[PDB]
This record gives sequence, C-alpha cells and structure tokens, in this order.
Amino acid sequence: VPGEVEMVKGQPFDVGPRYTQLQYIGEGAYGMVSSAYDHVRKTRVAIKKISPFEHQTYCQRTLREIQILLRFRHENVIGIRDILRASTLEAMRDVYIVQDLMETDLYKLLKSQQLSNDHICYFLYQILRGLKYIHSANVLHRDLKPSNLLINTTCDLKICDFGLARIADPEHDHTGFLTEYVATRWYRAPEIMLNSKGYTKSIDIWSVGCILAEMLSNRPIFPGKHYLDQLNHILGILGSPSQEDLNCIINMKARNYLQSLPSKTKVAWAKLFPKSDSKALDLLDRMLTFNPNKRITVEEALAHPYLEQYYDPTDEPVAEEPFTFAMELDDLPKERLKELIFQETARFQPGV
Ligand SMILES: Nc1ncnc2c1c(I)cn2[C@@H]1O[C@H](CO)[C@@H](O)[C@H]1O
Ligand code: NA
Repeated sequence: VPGEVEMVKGQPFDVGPRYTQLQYIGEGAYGMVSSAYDHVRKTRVAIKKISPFEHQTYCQRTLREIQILLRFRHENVIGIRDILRASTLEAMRDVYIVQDLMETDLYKLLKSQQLSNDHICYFLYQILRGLKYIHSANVLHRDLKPSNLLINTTCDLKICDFGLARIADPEHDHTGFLTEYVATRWYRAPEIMLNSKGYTKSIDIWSVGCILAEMLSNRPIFPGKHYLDQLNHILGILGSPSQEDLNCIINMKARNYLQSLPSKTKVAWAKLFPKSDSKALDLLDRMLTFNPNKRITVEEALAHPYLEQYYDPTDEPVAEEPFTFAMELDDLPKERLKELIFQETARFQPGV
C-alpha cells in the first residue's frame, strides 16, 4: 500500500508511510503546516514543512526555531515530536517538524466568538506562564500575536513559531529612526520605529499587551497600513509622549518626528473598552507603556491581581539554563547552516 506524496496546496509532503491523510492547516511566512495521521502513534498530528537552504536568512530562522524548540520543555510551549529529513546531506531539500496537533489558534477563535472575561483571563495567564519560561532562558519570541497562540478544545494554550526568536542583549538594541523589521506590524512596540531592534524582553510584553486588548475587543488595536502609520496608531491611543519619557530619545530624526506630531491626550482604557474588567484594564495599561523601561515584566504581570486566581509561583516552571548564539552565525554561508540543521536533526534519524 505504497504511495507517499499527497501534496497540500500544490507542494509535495513526503512524510509517508508514517503519516498520511495530509490536510493543510495554514500559513507560515516560515513554512507550511498541515495535519496528518501518525500511523505508529495512531493519532493525528501537525507537521510543518520548512524549505530553506536557498536563502541564508531562512536557514538562520529555521535553525534557531529548531534548536530552541528542541531544548524547550513547557506545557505552554509547543514541542517537537519528531523531525523528518533526507538521510543524505546532498538530497535534503526540506525539514518536516512533527508536532502535537492543536484544534485552533487565538486568531481563528477571536474571529468566531466573543471571549468571556474568564476565557480572556485564563489565556493571558497561560501566555504569560510560557513567556516566563521562555524569558528565563533569555529568549525573545519577538513575534507574539493571535495566530502564534495555539489552543485546543480544552482551552489549553501553547506559544507558536519562534522563527524570529533571538537572545536578549540590550547592548546592541539601539538602531536609529525608521529602521524596519520583519515581525508583524500591528504588534510592534513603538520603540521599533524609533530607536530599537527589539532585543529585550520589553518587546514581548508589548505584543502580549496588544493581544490582551485584542481578546478584549475582537479587533487589533493599532492596526496600521503602513509602517510608521503603525507608530501613529499607537500615539493615537497613548497620547503624546511625556517629556523625560522621550527622552531617552536622542535620535535626531526620531525626536524631531515625535516633536512635529500634533499634541494628543491619552485615551482612557475604560473608554476605549467600556464593560471590561478593571483589573484586566490595569494590567493592559502596564503592558502598553510608551517607554520600554517602564513596561511591566513578565513576572510582575503574573503577580498582577487580574491573574490572582491562577497565579501560583511553584507551578510556573522556568528555564534550567540561559541560551546564547553566534558569534558568527549571522554572517555565515547558508550551506554551513544546512549542516547545523542536518546535525541538529540527526538524533531523529531512524539511522544515522
Ligand atoms: N500544532 C499545530 N496545530 C494546529 N495549527 C498549527 C500548529 C502549528 I506548529 C501551526 N499551526 C497553525 O499554522 C499557522 C501557521 O504557522 C499558525 O498560525 C497556526 O494557525
Ligand atoms: Na508553529
């Protein structure tokens, strides 16, 4: 009963005999994710097809994702069940990451129903419980948003796609005005368009800040066409930055842009969100600060009263050891990255 190559969309998904009955799950600026029947574990799983190697940048992102996910182990973080790839370096064209199948994502859920303050609260907790574990290893997701937040029928939640993940390092965070980035625009912290590369845990807190407002209204906050517009959507709600708040902002252009913007007063949350728990609104406020230095940490957030029903310090594991990368890897020929990916996946080879 051979066959293999079922194709999701119009691309091959060579994962059989183990898995068959493939079904496209969705996007992935990264790779393509499908669901399939695992014949040994006799259960349906999710399997992402990554096809890098022809782009050094993709190679980097794929290697980081793999290396991190292979080393992480946490309930609110998606693990890797197996990794399929060619037994020959030369013949390896893509990598197949087999992961536990989740029913939906937070984005699909927000589009289908209005969450109760109870659901909103529980998902925030979980997101933060995973965030704590991730930050403990000094890792930054940098692309937290509704789609990267998988959820099952039992309301379980686990963080997604670490393709843009990197290690903190606030030493090389300054970058200059209007220096672009890859992460999803609607969730970019304001300092991203002003003077930051997003190399500090504060970048993750803002995103979660956006996600909370989102679960509270079933709509982005902050959309933005339109880079920069994004910067203006934020100021629209936060109001014009405080003096010393800048300021903190010595970047000629950044400081002048902000200066040329018509004064705008902050919009009370309880105003843009009438009928939402005050406890939740207070946390949000502390997550969406214009200044990254004043932004609430992942730990104080979990300790915030709105999560008091879930907060439990002896049941929110932390990373055993921090992580660090090259050291050269950023500037390295994509082929040498193919070897690292071929080595990192070695242990899953039914053979070598
Ligand atoms: N294990 C899983 N179960 C179900 N869906 C999954 C996963 C994984 I890994 C990713 N996705 C969905 O695919 C989208 C693109 O990354 C993500 O936004 C998400 O929609
Ligand atoms: Na994923």
